[PDB]
Amino acid sequence: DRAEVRNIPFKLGMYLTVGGVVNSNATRFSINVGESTDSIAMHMDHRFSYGADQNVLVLNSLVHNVGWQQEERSKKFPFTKGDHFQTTITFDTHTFYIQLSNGETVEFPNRNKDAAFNLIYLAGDARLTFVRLE
Amino acid sequence: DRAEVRNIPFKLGMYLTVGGVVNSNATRFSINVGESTDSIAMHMDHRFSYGADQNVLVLNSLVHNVGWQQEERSKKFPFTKGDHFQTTITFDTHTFYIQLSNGETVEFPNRNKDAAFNLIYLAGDARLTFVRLE
Ligand SMILES: OC[C@H]1O[C@@H](O[C@H]2[C@H](O)[C@@H](O)[C@H](O)O[C@@H]2CO)[C@H](O)[C@@H](O)[C@H]1O
Ligand SMILES: OC[C@H]1O[C@@H](O[C@H]2[C@H](O)[C@@H](O)[C@H](O)O[C@@H]2CO)[C@H](O)[C@@H](O)[C@H]1O
Repeated sequence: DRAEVRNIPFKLGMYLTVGGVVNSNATRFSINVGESTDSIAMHMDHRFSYGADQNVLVLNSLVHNVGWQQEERSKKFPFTKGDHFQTTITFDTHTFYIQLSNGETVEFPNRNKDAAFNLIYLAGDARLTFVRLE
Repeated sequence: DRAEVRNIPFKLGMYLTVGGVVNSNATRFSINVGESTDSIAMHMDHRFSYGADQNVLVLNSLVHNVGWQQEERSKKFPFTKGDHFQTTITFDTHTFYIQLSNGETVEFPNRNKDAAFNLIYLAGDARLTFVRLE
């Protein structure tokens, strides 16, 4: 089903590194950090072709029983279908710090000021091959 | 609920390191590698007090809709309630190689000759604090 790391707290000051492979013919895949599939503090969607979006990163938060908040977009897109990627995430109470495979970074606000997350998962057209959370 | 890493394949030649903390007043906790909570290729139970078992490791496999197979027991028990532990596991098609916090090792047969596992989880009276699967 989806690839997930559950109930191993991702706390302030820890680093999460995930590696994986994008499917050949991928439309989009996302990495999600939050509490559940309906409560996501940092959604990072990688869009190869989705609606009018082609080769863009879209970041947002999802509030339980409320929905998606304000999207932030980045044009940094070092991803190729069929190829590996590696992403590292850390955060403090104000900011998620994301580092992409090529060393470029994206920052996204920690909107709820959360200090720990109990669910990390990947969804969509990719698979994970390794994880370090420490 | 339980701490789990799901659908990030633990394959032949990868290493899994988990760290955690044993509950004060723990009865037992286990680390489990398999396919589901009813299909476990390597169950490693840490028994502080369970029936007549006190400070013993018990290893076994669980077959779906069939049950527990032949138990193997070890007397190596460098664990203290309320304290941290660290365990590393690797395997080939014949053997699971487990290394405990103090450097001692335990080996347990890979009874189904499996080459990849899609579920790693901890159950019982402990919690996980970090994981590396690579
Ligand atoms: O914001 C993340 C969220 O986006 C949804 O798609 C949006 C799309 O980004 C936007 O440009 C359009 O106007 O509305 C769509 C629907 O809200 C995705 O459907 C969702 O999965 C998230 O990725
Ligand atoms: O073998 C692992 C399995 O053990 C069960 O407990 C056993 C116990 O080890 C044995 O000495 C006794 O005779 O029978 C019990 C029931 O089969 C646990 O209940 C189970 O959770 C596993 O840990």
